[PDB]
Amino acid sequence: GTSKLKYVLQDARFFLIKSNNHENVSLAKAKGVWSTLPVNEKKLNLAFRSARSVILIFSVRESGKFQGFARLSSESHHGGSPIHWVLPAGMSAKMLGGVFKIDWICRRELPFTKSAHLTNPWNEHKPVKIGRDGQEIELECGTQLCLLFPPDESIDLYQVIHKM
Ligand SMILES: Cc1[nH]c(=O)nc(-c2ccccc2)c1[N+](=O)[O-]
Repeated sequence: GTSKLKYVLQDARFFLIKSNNHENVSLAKAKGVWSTLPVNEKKLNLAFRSARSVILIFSVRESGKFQGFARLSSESHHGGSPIHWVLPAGMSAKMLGGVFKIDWICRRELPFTKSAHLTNPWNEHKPVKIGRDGQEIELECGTQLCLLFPPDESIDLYQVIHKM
């Protein structure tokens, strides 16, 4: 069912993560990590101290879908094992901030066609699929969007709850 999920999402904060390629989301799903540019890193560290759960919702551009969502389990840190992100043209790994540890809650995809009824008050009430990398999603919109995903029966939320 969906009860433990609703418990994890209670009073959470939600951020949209836009990636240019599937490889970076695959690395994030395998390694339980994400790294963002410093502008977003500062927002996510502030958010992590501010709320009981901070949720990242991932979408690969041109895919027409979200690829899943995850919960920050740490503030960002530096000096860990290198991660071979696939960067946009002209970019270098040094442009990134630190690395956040994340616990995946759903590794399943959700097509944008299923979230067309959801708009984000923090982005001019544009459909929730629309937003820059790092756009915050308001609480109610973010909760309903997460509840739309197919349940990921491979994940035990008992473990996630046991870090809140
Ligand atoms: C994974 C990730 N996350 C992020 O917030 N930003 C980027 C990016 C964008 C331009 C230059 C360097 C990085 C990457 N990336 O590996 O392409």
